[PDB]
Amino acid sequence: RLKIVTIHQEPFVYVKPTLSDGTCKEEFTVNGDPVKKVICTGPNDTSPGSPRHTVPQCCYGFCIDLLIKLARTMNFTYEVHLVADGKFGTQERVNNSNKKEWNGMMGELLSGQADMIVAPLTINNERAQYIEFSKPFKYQGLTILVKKGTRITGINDPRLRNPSDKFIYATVKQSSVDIYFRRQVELSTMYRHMEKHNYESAAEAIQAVRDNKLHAFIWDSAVLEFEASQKCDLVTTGELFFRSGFGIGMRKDSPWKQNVSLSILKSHENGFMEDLDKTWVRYQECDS
Ligand SMILES: N[C@H](CNC(=O)C1=[SH]CC=C1)C(=O)O
Repeated sequence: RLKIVTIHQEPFVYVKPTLSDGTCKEEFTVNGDPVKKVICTGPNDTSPGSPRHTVPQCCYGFCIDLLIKLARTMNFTYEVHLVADGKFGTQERVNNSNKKEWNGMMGELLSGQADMIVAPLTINNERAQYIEFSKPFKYQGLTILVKKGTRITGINDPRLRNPSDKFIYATVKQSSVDIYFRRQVELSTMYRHMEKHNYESAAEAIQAVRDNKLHAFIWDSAVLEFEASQKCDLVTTGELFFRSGFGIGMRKDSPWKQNVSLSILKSHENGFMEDLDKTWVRYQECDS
């Protein structure tokens, strides 16, 4: 039985409590089909001061449908959990030493706490030095989420390039976004500004934009375009930049990689990815 690690990230992975009987609420898509739900164990409270408890929860969304299809096609059983520290994964010095380790889903894959990462996980060369990716199951990039009305053109807008205190922008801590900004000498002062204000999760950042506590949120277009399309008060702005895919993550020289990539190819070829899009990404008007 493979250990799948994932992360909360709508519309790819919804996370809800079980009902009182430990089951998952019966729900249907806009088209009347049952929403497929898997049990995922993970933390159910990330509020500072409250005790962390790992409990069974209900998971569903684009990546969960994708998982179910992979499991069927490649004849494997699995169990899903949510990444313990809440993070995608960056490489950090451990224990105040010069030794480095990966946190987030990257760390769990490398340590053996997971066998496969099934998540909106960005494919980049930094990560590919340590793990293997499938071919992209989705092609996307970064964009910028703002409140409707906000006068920002893109990543090259002077308000971003020349930051003051009167316009706060941020991304999510311990994602690959800070790495990409740090990997160009041009974008240095943006990275330095963001590090001061970054959020523990996308959901918190998004909420902060809604609540006028964050002016601009730099994040995956596949998530932000959904969020902005779901919430009439929120918009995206600017051209996509740092175009890149989402992939399945596996350890180096994994015997799963080739067949995972083959499954994803088939899904691109036969309309399955577009069906997922029509189920999870584009299906109705904004209703927050
Ligand atoms: N998908 C998340 C967040 N997105 C990213 O880091 C990036 S960097 C360049 C393009 C997308 C992740 O895997 O950490």
